[PDB]
Amino acid sequence: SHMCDAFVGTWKLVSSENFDDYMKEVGVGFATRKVAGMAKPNMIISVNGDVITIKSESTFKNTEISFILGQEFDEVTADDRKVKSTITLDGGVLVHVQKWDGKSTTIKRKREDDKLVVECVMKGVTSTRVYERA
Ligand SMILES: O=C(O)C1=C(C(=O)Nc2sc3c(c2-c2nc(C4CC4)no2)CCCC3)CCOC1
Repeated sequence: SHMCDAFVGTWKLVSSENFDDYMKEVGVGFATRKVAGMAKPNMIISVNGDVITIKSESTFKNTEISFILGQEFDEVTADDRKVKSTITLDGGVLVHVQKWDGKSTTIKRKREDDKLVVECVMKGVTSTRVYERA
């Protein structure tokens, strides 16, 4: 009955490219990058009314955000940055912008064939992470 229906469900990580470089660009330190790079998270996406919830579950750490499209919220990220986030839908793509200390990074999620493709961009550096249904 809505746009976001194509995203809903439980997803598992199947491939990752350039994720160590993207994390260096964001400022993540060595030990966190090593543990993050080894993670094989599940991503669980659900909708209730106007509220969308995205859960990332892994061996080390579970994180979860709930939000309304276009309404800014405060978020603590898995590497413990405190950021201001806004998530919108742009032409069928979920676009998550995070701002902290004069910096910005964007995470886009798109459905492509049977995959949910996550593209993370900071300055010049892009990491692509591909998920399939669990
Ligand atoms: O869900 C995804 O595929 C995305 C990300 C992701 O899985 N990150 C994980 S899983 C995870 C950890 C981290 C982590 N990210 C960071 C910085 C880069 C943001 N520091 O630690 C650390 C603890 C163990 C499990 C991040 C980028 O956006 C999409």
